[PDB]
Amino acid sequence: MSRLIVVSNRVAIGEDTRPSAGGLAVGVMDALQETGGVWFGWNGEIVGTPDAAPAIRRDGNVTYATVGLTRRDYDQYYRGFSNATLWPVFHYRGDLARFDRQEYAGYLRVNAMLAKQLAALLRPDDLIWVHDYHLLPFAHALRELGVKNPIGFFLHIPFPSPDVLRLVPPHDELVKFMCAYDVTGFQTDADRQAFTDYIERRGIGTASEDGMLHAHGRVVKVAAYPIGVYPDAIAQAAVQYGARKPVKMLRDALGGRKLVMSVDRLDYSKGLVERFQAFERMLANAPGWQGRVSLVQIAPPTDVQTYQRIRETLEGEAGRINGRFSQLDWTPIQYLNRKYERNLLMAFFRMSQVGYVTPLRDGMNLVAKEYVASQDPADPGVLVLSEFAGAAAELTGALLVNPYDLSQMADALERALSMPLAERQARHEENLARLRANDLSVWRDTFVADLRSVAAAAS
Amino acid sequence: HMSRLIVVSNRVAIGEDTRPSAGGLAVGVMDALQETGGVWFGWNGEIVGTPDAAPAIRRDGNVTYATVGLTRRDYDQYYRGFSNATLWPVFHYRGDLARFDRQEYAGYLRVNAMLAKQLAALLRPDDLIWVHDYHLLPFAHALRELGVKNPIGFFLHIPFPSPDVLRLVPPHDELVKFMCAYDVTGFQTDADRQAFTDYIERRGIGTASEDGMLHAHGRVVKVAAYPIGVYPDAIAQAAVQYGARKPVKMLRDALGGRKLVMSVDRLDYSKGLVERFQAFERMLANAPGWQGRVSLVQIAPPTRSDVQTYQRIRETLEGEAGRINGRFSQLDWTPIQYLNRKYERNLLMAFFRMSQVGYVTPLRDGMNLVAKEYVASQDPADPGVLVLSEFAGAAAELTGALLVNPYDLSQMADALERALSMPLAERQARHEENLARLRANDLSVWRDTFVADLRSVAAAASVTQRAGRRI
Ligand code: NA
Ligand code: NA
Repeated sequence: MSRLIVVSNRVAIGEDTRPSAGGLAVGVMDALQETGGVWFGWNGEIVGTPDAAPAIRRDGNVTYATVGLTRRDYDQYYRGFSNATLWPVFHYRGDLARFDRQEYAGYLRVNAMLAKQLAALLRPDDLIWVHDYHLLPFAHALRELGVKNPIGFFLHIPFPSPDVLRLVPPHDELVKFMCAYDVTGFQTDADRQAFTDYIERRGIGTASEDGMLHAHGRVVKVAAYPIGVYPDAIAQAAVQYGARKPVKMLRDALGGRKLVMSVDRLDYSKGLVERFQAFERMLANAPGWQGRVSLVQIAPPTDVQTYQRIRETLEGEAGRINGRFSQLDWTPIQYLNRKYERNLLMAFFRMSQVGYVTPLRDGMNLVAKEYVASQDPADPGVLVLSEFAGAAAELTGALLVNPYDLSQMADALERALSMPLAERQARHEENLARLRANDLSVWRDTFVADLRSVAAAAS
Repeated sequence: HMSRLIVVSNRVAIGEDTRPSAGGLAVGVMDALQETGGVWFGWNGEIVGTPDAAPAIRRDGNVTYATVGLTRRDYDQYYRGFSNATLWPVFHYRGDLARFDRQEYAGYLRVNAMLAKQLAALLRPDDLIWVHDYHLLPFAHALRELGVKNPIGFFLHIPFPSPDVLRLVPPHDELVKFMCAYDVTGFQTDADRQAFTDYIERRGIGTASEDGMLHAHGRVVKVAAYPIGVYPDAIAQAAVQYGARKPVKMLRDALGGRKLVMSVDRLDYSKGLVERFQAFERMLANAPGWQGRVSLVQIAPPTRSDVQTYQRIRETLEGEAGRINGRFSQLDWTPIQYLNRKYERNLLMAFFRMSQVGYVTPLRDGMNLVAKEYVASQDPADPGVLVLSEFAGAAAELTGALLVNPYDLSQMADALERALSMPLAERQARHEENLARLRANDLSVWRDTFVADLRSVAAAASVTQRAGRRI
């Protein structure tokens, strides 16, 4: 069969290929194995001059084709247009966007540079699957090199409505790049419709009866493929890690007090000051909960200036809140800037009574799904979920909140902590059924099936 | 005889100018109030200790002015609460500036309900009611709760955001229910109209019928765009009439033959005034031959109301002007004249006519009448060039402007340079293109079409109210 060629930010190396490490590898590895495929991308290293060609490593049936990045290439890929302009606008934080023509040129340049590195490895029937917004121009660069392969794109972050997308000055050129793919996939129907609205309402193209989009002289399959999880594997890990030292230490320190879990990387889409302040407001509104519940916020370390500014802000907010309420043997907010292995987080989730997942905007949010899947069905926790996370379209048993009303989040936390078992179980089973009906293999299998349909129609 | 038009808005000003060259809501509605012997209801601009028992009644010719004072508490809940802290920033696509507060939202509903009860006692059954802008969005719903069955129309003067952005307002569903209490809901542009329609249709609230009406919340709503225009011939005449005034002569002498870029904005976060200044700076850096040969005049009529925002923006702009003037100024050249001053309207038109470029690039604007006033002021024998933000409502009409994305400073700088050097023939082609649009949608079109749609509501209700023989 035709090889699957995965193109992404970072090729998983070594221990990062274990399913317990999560990440893109667990999503694509079965398909790479089935097809004898190739995973192409960065090796995580900075090199003094550009690599002549990708380094080649084979593990069983899968080939890993990796390059280093020079300082300039790294800066143009990670510290330029994609994170200064695309990321904030697509997360509805365009007040933070800063467009720069030279950075945009560098974004195009590094994409063309990587496409040139990949093209020499391709067989004409390889199925190419490109992941996320740093690589949006990748198919277009391949088309300019004469690549006629099936190419698919999956966008892991939101796609904004046309009014918001236009905050990115080259929006029309970006949409042209997205039409260089044969398949363009999004997390949710709302993302898919935003892209379709841009094409249709600006007179760029039309939807045919089959649902395909005809735009920029090409025919594009446009669909939503919401990324799920493996709920049975998560539940098993949640159980298996319940006696590990970090879990026991938290269990012991809580002394039977209730636990709210929250896990986020530090960026301005997460609303973490709001997260802390709504927990503060809950304790002020219902002081009977003081001394009886703690919030644990975990942030894996990761823009050095943005990360450090948020971390200092949150350290100050946690310190202020704790100074207002803390008692003997009670810390209201435990803010941990640490990387725990995924399976430990699942054990933390299972122990907790509330999962507090309220980003201001999120393309999906896998923590919300992992939280549900970790719960003991005989005593399950309650998910409090932002309506602006993609997962909200699926997790209909969550307590949904608009994080722009701090009192809504405070009210939801109080309701979650007080919820009778029978309702917690009804909501849990409702969410778990949805997780089981759209597990991670659905994303992989349906997207690959659509790439194969391109090839079938091609022949 | 015809039914009274009842205008409901923020402020009833005594004896405001309503000549065609004038500005303000009065010039937009006065002809309709005079023609129908109507009533203008709203605030008298005064603070009172306790709520007014009933509105004061003043007649001027054929028009009645029905006004109340506001207590400090009512003033704060109307002007310094939910409308300006939450609605205004979200509708201008600045969710990051919004600060929702439940008690402020309750206060917004409360003052609308209070004002509606004051109006209701003055109504006759056939009155046509026309409510203006976002501070009064819940007004029809409050009237309906009082049993008012009159035709009621709403016109939103600011943008209406797409549903993904509207949902940043936590009570968005209730606000849209309020908007469906109107028989007519009018917007500045087709995009605003479509954003509202998108909310209704895609969220399963209601449906569009064949005639384009919206069926939602048990009501039938006419949803349409009525872009607000100006009287361009009146503006041009006023500009010429003021061409000899001392300040015009003063400015011309101060320029010393230099080209003039004009910009006039109130200070708020939708205007992008930092970007405005920085793109002018970038143009002077990119095309240094323009140094000493062009000046930017930025006029910002003071609006000390919302003191924190006004002072913060003013401080930021003073720093930017200080930096840019420090970079480029010479012995006899101030690159950016930044004037926190109020000028007579007709003087501004004369300044527009003198200038070569109108620089109107807000980050977001429901319409922007300065852009239309700029074009209307030009001498067609040597007309200036309008540089216009694509996020201003007027961009849908002023197709002869150099349209720019104000988030792209280099594009704005390039447009300024192109505008300043544009050959006469192209300047005239663009000017006449824009002027023809202004003349085909002058301010009377807004007034006449909206009032006609209110009258159509009344006529339809009359048709279904009877089935028996007539004549
Ligand atoms: Na639990
Ligand atoms: Na002029």
